[PDB]
Amino acid sequence: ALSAQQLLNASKIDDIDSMMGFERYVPPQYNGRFDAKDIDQIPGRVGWLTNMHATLVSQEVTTNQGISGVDFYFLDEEGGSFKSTVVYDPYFFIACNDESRVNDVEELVKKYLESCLKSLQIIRKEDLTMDNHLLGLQKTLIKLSFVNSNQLFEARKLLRPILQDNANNNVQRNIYNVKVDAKHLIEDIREYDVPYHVRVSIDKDIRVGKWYKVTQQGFIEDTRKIAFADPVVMAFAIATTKPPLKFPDSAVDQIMMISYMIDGEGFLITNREIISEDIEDFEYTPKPEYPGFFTIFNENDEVALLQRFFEHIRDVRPTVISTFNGDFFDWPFIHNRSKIHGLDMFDEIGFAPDAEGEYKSSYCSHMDCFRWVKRDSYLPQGSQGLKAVTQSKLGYNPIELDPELMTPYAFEKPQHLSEYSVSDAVATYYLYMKYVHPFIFSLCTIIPLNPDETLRKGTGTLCEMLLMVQAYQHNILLPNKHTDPIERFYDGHLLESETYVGGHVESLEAGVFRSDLKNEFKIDPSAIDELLQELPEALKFSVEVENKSSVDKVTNFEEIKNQITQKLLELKENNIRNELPLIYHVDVASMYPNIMTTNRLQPDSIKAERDCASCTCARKLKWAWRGEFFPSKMDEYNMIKRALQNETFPNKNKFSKKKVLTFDELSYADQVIHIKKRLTEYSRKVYHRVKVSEIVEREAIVCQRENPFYVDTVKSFRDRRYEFKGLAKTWKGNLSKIDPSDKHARDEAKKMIVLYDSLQLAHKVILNSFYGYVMRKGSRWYSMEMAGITCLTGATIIQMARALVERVGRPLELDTDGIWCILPKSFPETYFFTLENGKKLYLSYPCSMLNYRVHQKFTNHQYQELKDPLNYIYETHSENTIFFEVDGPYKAMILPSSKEEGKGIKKRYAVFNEDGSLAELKGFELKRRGELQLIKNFQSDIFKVFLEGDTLEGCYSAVASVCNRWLDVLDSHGLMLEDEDLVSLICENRSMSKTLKEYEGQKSTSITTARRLGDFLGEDMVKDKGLQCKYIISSKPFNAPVTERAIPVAIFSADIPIKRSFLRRWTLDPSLEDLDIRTIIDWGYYRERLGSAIQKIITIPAALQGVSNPVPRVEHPDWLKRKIAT
DNA sequence: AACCGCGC
DNA sequence: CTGAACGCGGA
Ligand SMILES: Nc1ncnc2c1ncn2[C@H]1C[C@H](O)[C@@H](COP(=O)(O)OP(=O)(O)OP(=O)(O)O)O1
Ligand SMILES: [Cl-]
Ligand SMILES: [Cl-]
Ligand SMILES: [Mg+2]
Ligand SMILES: [Zn+2]
Repeated sequence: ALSAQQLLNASKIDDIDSMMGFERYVPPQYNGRFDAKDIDQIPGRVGWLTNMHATLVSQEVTTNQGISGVDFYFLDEEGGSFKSTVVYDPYFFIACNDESRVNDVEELVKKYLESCLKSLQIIRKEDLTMDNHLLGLQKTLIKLSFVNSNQLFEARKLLRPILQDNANNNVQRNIYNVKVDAKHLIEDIREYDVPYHVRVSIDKDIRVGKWYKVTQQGFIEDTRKIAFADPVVMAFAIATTKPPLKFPDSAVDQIMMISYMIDGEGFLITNREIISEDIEDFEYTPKPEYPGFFTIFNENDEVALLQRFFEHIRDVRPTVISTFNGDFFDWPFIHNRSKIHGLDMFDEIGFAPDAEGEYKSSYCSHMDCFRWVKRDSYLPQGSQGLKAVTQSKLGYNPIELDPELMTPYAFEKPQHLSEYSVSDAVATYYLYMKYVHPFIFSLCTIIPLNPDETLRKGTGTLCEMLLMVQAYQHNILLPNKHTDPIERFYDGHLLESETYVGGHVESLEAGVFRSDLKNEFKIDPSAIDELLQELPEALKFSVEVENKSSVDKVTNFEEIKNQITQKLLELKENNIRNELPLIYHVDVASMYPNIMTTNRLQPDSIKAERDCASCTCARKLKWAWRGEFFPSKMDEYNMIKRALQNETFPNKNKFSKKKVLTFDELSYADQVIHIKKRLTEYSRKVYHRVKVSEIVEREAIVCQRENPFYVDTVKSFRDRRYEFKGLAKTWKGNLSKIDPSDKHARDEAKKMIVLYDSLQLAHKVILNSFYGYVMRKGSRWYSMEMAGITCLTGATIIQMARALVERVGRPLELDTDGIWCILPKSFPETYFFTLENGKKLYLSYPCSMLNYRVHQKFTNHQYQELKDPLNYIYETHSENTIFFEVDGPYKAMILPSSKEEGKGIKKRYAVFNEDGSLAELKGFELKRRGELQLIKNFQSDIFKVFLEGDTLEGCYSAVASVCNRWLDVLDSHGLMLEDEDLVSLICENRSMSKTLKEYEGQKSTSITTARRLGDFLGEDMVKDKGLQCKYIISSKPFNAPVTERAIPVAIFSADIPIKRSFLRRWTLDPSLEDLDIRTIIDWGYYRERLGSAIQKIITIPAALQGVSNPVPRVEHPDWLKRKIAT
């Protein structure tokens, strides 16, 4: 029935595909031996696999219904392309609670599912919840196969009610009786929701990005070919008209240009109803690497521009089309204008919106670079615009044009608009080719998804897909998706939430620290004595564990060891010192993954007294659980329920004629939501607050012999990441090694650094998601304990490192697995052991001294591993892959202080390299999206000025002067400033993550700005999420809270009568005549925001370093004034 | 004082 | 259709 309609869609997709160069190839019959080694004899066709999609195909011993399979899209060795199809029966499993009667379940379902089922068979998989699975005992399952996905789904609909009824109702008849019936032996269904395209990719072991010979026997991987083929790649950007101060609307606005690149050649299509002259061919090439020669197609009108776009696409047959935010802007705009002119985009080029509203084709991936930017670039959201991505990643400054000017320029400056247009397409193309393409296509060679999907899935889902492969290949039955309990209780209280204590963070010092200014150190001599004692084993560890060598082959072991001993002896004698610091950072390499692999942590290894039989074997580890719960007691929970049972509720389901519901008729979940809300208020009143928070120390057993498929998946991804982390580092060394002796065109090395950095960090987030995965909603491998255990072990490790550094130096800031500190310049630093072959091994003593201790204290001596699987013989050993590494030493580090007494600021600092360049800027407003622009421009001026002066006081003086420049701008009420520049500086921009409707009963500057934009510029302004609310704070109304005084800066570009009516409303001043921004602004508000910044970054830290207020126009808070009396 | 949205 | 900790300024 629906079968026959899906067959019609397939057949339409087949026509699109043949038009774009993908005819279905069916390889020749070959009765011989499907053999993989003589691949070159066997009949068939070799191809680079570039895409795949589920489909439904006809026969050409079933009926008049379609067969599920997957179309795979290939590029051939000869410059052509084709597709070929694999068919496979979808399947899922039934599990039983009584093995002895598996035959009765089988007989029952053969019949119960007669209308949908293709076949059935008894199979066995490893079940990691089952006793004696480690001695080879397997779980027996019924595998149910189907002709297609529709039939699979009917099986699920027939079976779900049985499983419901089984868990839901007690059927008593003869109370004096209870040969049980078949239904109740079905305990569950398993692997029932694995998406079909994935199921095929996993079971057949096929991946996009690899080369296959297609044969009658199936796809044969060509392991000899690894280099990718070269798809035809197109990138495009559109430019549209729009009204002043509003957003483009595709119902009325028109497309004026489409710029694009195809394999490095530019095209610009122009709409001459709008663009007021024929644009000529021109070059925009921002680096020799990025050529852009553009050819022009001046079309008479909009429809022609569209027809020219589609026809060109049909001409070149791109198999990647890339955009920047094309799923949300470009594509839908193109689709809606196409429809207005009676064109069918799907018929013209095979693109349509999918169920997510995203634009997809069969034959061509839509690689929206913005998705890679948000997921994988590691850029702050403040730098995720094309402009900022272009500077960061391609290393040049693209053309910029104010959005308000694009429509007018069509008429007035059509050449300038076209230069902007083509700049977009250039940035987009090369961003795609250099960053997105290699990453996504390479990820596809290991993740069982197509490029579109691989670009867009969450990193947690990516992890899931990796783990599923590993589980499937080791024959491990997948757990079903976890579902959170609707309500949990602790000590009779309902929990609002529960979690575990995470990373450990500390602010220890504020101030300016610089390699040419001296600091006071107080060395604990008993620390030096421990170091001296450990020294022989610590250097041996460096040689043999950190460098994988043997002291045996070391020439100068004793020399190095004397040299260190002397520096330490000196520190021990003369332990009160005043000298120049070494500014170091030490940080554990991939911290949580290594804690996990060291301790053999994975969800299936967490045993709760059952049932390793028995769980030497058990490794007990601590975590810290933290609950937040209502004060109310059970008895008062029960009270609130019956008060809700007297109430009426609206039917949320819109499909139904019934719109009043009793409490009992709502689902468990919704019942609880209402309970929670009523319990919030009852608690305040009686108690008197919402949450009570409590931390409880806990313990869990981690079995050291459990099947290690999960942790092995993490180790393997970790090694994949280290390769790129290593390359990043190797290139950094070369650019300083000898390759930095100007002049050179390396340049290439710097390009390398940026690339491998991006690649090791794109790997970092997926790697770390293997940790987060165990807490994800719907995780197949859920374990709060595993996650808790990981974090507490890391907190203990990093406090141990802090306790040492603090005895020999001064730690400044600490976060999770990293410590910024200063050490005396006399502290022993870097050496190189000489090998017999003459080679040298690097030693950073600050790092090795910590790592030696980490290995004494945090090694897992209980790690087991199958040494002989046929016999199940285990071997035990000692594991530890946790290592600090060192970066630095640096020229300076500047840490801010809080406005509150005795409190620091975590997660904000600035660090500078020896060469004077900025090495790190963390957390500050400058980096964050949105934020008051004046504060960003301030911070952007001040940090580098900490490198000036010869004394600490001179350094604070140089920065005072910049503070006084900025204070003059505000004391002068902006007068010394252009009016455009003023609006720009005073503006605060904040994203609303949802739409204005969903914020009801909340207040904030964004909400008020959005509402007023709505009233003034129309409801279209606020129908979408992600609105940028740009506003200023007004002096009036006096006595109103700040959120009532956000004015959208857009109002200052409205016609004068409009502006007037609104500023009057918004300030509650009927008779206002003065409309100058300068009289509207609340200067005291801005002076207080700037004052704050000056306190945290400059004056209060100055005070803590015993420097007297270098910026007197900003007064210390009282506590600090008071502090300074004697 | 305790909460909320956004952004290692 | 990954996690927790934190800074800021808004009863
Ligand atoms: N995105 C994340 N998701 C979950 N956990 C994270 C994430 N980012 C950081 N963490 C946790 C796990 C990390 O191991 C730990 C330390 O972070 P960090 O030192 O930045 O990275 P790392 O130790 O994993 O890599 P690196 O090798 O570069 O130091 O904090
Ligand atoms: Cl971030
Ligand atoms: Cl975020
Ligand atoms: Mg780290
Ligand atoms: Zn065990």
